[PDB]
Amino acid sequence: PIQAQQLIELLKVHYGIDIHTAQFIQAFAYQADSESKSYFIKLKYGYHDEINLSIIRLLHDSGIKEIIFPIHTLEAKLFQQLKHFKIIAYPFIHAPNGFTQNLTGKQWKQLGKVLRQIHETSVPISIQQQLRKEIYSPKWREIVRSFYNQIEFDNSDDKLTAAFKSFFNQNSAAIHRLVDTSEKLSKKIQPDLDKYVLCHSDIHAGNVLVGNEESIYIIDWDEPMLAPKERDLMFIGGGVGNVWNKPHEIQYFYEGYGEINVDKTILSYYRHERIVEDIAVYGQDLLNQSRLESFKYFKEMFDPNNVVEIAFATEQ
Ligand SMILES: Nc1ncnc2c1ncn2[C@@H]1O[C@H](COP(=O)(O)O)[C@@H](O)[C@H]1O
Ligand code: NI
Repeated sequence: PIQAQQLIELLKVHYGIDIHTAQFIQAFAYQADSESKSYFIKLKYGYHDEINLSIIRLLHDSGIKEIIFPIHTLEAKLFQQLKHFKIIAYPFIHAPNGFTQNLTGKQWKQLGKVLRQIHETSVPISIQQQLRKEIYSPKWREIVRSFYNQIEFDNSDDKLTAAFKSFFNQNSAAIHRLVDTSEKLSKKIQPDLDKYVLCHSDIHAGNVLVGNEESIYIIDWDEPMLAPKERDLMFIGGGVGNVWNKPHEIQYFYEGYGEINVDKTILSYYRHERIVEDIAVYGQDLLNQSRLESFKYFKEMFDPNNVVEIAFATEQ
């Protein structure tokens, strides 16, 4: 939570960079410009998810360009824990995401090609033991069920808490189905750890910086995992963010992927499941500044042509 001069010194110290500016972008981040090059920094409190930087190494090694690589510290490292802590510099990519920038059909093909490399990238048996495995935890559903009961009129509510409690009832049917379906389809999947692949676990329009020309980047590798490829492929046609829902695009994607057979059941299951999770996530939050957003997003999940519909509409 520091300010320019503070940060400006750390970079000059640990990275050797001579930046004159270090704005802040409302774990924190800033756009620290140099005399010639712009950077994107990440200050993260407490040492966490080191189980991320691995994959970036493994991927950069795999020679996948669509992965923004960190900048080296004088110590020749990718970060600057500085006594347990953590700093991460990245060059600055002036580019909007799929929530702003639409992918040209061509670019879609390229997203197909990189998701495939990633899905075909072998994982060091060692690194494989730190990544999480898809076990179909009935956790999430239990968190949403604990909500059926949690809706009662308690004056000690709030203008915002009421609304959610309301809207949730105003859509109880849909939800139970999402839960009950995410429950039934799990009961049709026979875990096959022999097919699990290195999946980016949340690859929606929000995590693809759609640059110019014909260069794109895939980001946020905080929670990569080993699972049925459909874990990622489900986002193609997903509708997350009220985008990536045009069927004519699902084609451009798989043309850069390859037609490797797709288990429509893991695809359906994962589609209801991610919702249940958000409902359980945005949910448990609305029961302090994100509560305003966690409800705006929560409600969009039910708007025309968004994840909830696409989940119930068998368009696979
Ligand atoms: N290297 C970068 N350059 C510019 N913006 C970035 C960079 N990495 C991440 N971002 C921004 O941060 C948002 C969330 O990404 P993440 O910080 O990886 O969760 C993206 O929507 C981008 O707007
Ligand atoms: Ni490189």
